[PDB]
Amino acid sequence: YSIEKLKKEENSLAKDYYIYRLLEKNKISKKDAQDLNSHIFRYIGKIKSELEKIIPLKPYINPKYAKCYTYTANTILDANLTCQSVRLNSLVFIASLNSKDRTTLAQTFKNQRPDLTNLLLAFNTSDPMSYIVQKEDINGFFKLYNYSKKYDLDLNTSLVNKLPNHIGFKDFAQNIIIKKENPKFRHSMLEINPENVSEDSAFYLGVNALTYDKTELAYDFFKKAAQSFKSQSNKDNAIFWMWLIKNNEEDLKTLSQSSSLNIYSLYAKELTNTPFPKIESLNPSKKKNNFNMQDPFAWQKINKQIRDANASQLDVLAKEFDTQETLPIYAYILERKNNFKKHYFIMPYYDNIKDYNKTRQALILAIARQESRFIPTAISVSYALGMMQFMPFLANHIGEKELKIPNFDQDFMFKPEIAYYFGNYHLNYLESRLKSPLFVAYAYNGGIGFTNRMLARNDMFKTGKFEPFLSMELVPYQESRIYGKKVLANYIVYRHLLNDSIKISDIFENLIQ
Ligand SMILES: CC(=O)N[C@H]1[C@H](Oc2ccc([N+](=O)[O-])cc2)O[C@H](CO)[C@@H](O[C@@H]2O[C@H](CO)[C@@H](O)[C@H](O)[C@H]2NC(C)=O)[C@@H]1O
Repeated sequence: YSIEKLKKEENSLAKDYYIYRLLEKNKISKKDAQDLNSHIFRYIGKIKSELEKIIPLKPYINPKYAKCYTYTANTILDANLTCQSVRLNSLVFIASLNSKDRTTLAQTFKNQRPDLTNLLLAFNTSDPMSYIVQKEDINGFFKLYNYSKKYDLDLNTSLVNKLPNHIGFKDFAQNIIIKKENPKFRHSMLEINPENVSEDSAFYLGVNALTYDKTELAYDFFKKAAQSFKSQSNKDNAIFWMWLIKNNEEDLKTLSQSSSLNIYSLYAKELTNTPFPKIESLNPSKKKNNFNMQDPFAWQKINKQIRDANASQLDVLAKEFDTQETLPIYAYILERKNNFKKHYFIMPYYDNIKDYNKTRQALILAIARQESRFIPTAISVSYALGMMQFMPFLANHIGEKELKIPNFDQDFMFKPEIAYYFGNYHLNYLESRLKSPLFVAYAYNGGIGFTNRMLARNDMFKTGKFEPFLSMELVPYQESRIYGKKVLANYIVYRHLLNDSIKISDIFENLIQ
């Protein structure tokens, strides 16, 4: 498709993908590129940097403050007061000033903007963080953290219990706990009252407490997380930790009876001799409809409809897509419809995998459910493609260099036979080196380099009181941490559906090296 034809489609990730393909092949002229940011659904990452090699963006500085941006650190004392305060939003600008001018400006702003006064006078010391911490200036603290992660200091009980009220807190807590940085910040966050935190923050503070073997504080944080989490899946994760720490059998019972299917509820069910959860059986009698499952633009449009449909319209759409050809769309609608409460684990295009052994079938299906929900023309915000969500680079390496498919194009990843074939091929490479389906999942999503580096550490997936569960909470990329948990559940389930059951307890035993 030419640019003129793309311009006629609605804005979507598929349209972006195809504009991106033109850009990377140098087929977009400077003239085509004029009206073009208005044609881009999500102007972020590679499509933006590529478009900006043809047409840089001047923007942006707001017309009201333009004069403020004609001053430098050497002339900021000649700027009016508004201009001074605007430029002092930047800590780099503050760091750049000389100390005499930080004193002058600190006094200028003492009454009206003591937040600026504190940062100015902080930067006249050899440790701005320590100055800010002594004032208990909370906004100042997060501005400094964002300017530099390298500041690290012990924080008293009063100060740390103020940090959770700021929007920055959640990312701050997660970042330092998962990356094992800022040891003094980390230790200090043991004294946060569980009453002052909730949800993810409370959960991460529970993980923090375990790293210091404060099992009682950890319980209290996880319990607060369990009570406040919005998602049943996250709640189950929190209850699991409550159980593992204190072993109250009401916690395990509550976890075993969860309506969310996840590794924690699965494991609880196995520990209590509770039956495997019920899996819906979708078998439409109708064989096809009008819909093109190979048209990525048609998927973008129907997906927008489904995500915007009221309860009543989802019923109309469920009926229309209740065919064998559109089974992945049927199941997507039903999963959307029933409030994430019935369990849908379909096996589409099964002919292409029925010859692999059943364990391999289940790993493939497990990956595809998380990657795409089996939508053949699925496209990610990073333009990973098809049911198995291959990055174009790897798709081209396998397709052209390794398998020498004649006239290979990366869009072949939109074909189920290709998606499953390449997925099998890549999963053999990963599994040969990693063994565990959990490790394979991490490597599939985040790369084998990152996975090998995690497994080479002394403190990850080794022996320990709370292993391997603790390690699974400390996987350094969030996306991959979540992905692995999800794919592993899927794997258990599909192994069960294929009459190739395994106990999730055996999977967990094999994670400890
Ligand atoms: C919270 C959660 O798990 N969300 C997932 C979502 O889950 C549901 C979807 C619909 C319904 N529904 O209809 O109710 C219910 C749940 O499915 C997406 C696939 O469609 C997953 O996207 C994929 O994420 C991968 C990393 O995990 C990434 O490698 C893939 O490139 C990416 N694929 C796409 C097309 O961008 C989401 O993460």
